[PDB]
Amino acid sequence: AFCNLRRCELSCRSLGLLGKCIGEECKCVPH
Repeated sequence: AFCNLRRCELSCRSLGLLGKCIGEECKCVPH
C-alpha cells in the first residue's frame, strides 16, 4: 500500500472523490 497521490486521486474518481494520504495509505474524501 502507498500514498500514490497522483494515482491515489485517479483511483478515488471511481466514486467521484478526492484522493489523499493518511500515513502510508491512500483514502478518499466526500468533499
